[PDB]
Amino acid sequence: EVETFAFQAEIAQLMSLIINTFYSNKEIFLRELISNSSDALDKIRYESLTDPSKLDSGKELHINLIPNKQDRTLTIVDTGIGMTKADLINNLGTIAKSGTKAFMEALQAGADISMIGQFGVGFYSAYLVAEKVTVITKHNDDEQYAWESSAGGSFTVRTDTGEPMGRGTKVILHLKEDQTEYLEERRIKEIVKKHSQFIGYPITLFVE
Ligand SMILES: Cc1ccc(Sc2cc(C(=O)N3Cc4ccccc4C3)ccc2O)cc1C
Repeated sequence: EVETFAFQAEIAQLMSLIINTFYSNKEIFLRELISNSSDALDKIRYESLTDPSKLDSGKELHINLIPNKQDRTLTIVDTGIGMTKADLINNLGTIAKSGTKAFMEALQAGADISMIGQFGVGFYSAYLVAEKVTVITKHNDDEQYAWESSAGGSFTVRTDTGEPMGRGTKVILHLKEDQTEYLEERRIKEIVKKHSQFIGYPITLFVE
């Protein structure tokens, strides 16, 4: 059973701006998603210090980048704390509202789209390169969920019956047809070294 939700108006406006504005420096999406993975990994590691059983769902803390040219997907997998249903359908949108308004106002003051992560809404930079984003996520003591959106003001959430993840988040970027450079080994490596050089978890770039 699939539930369909409306983005809050401010977040829909942000996604439209990301999709419609001319902006050539699209590669920043990868830094923003890796940063989110790193923050999620930080949090499970921190919480496991007072409750070690939180690592029963998996002790390894890492980030994997997986291109698939046949499916035209770039997938980013981490074993961080994951997201609850409440995060997905209600609570993260509430935090995104204030960040979006601030980011909007910064853009009119002369800020650049690459600063999106300073306003806590860097995830939506995925829409610089993806026509559809599918997010599989598993938080301890909650179900595995699949979040999905092709923008247009709505997203879906369902309980996911695919391959169990144990714990963490998997962001599946269905790339636009003119954005397949982000499937190339040399290009991904270039971007990670330039923008994500000091991330404190092993990042593995899969090849095909
Ligand atoms: C709603 C939403 C928000 C971010 C993303 S992208 C995204 C989210 C996560 C995740 O599970 N997090 C992020 C974070 C930072 C701090 C603390 C805890 C947690 C949990 C990890 C990697 C990502 O690339 C996707 C969606 C669907």
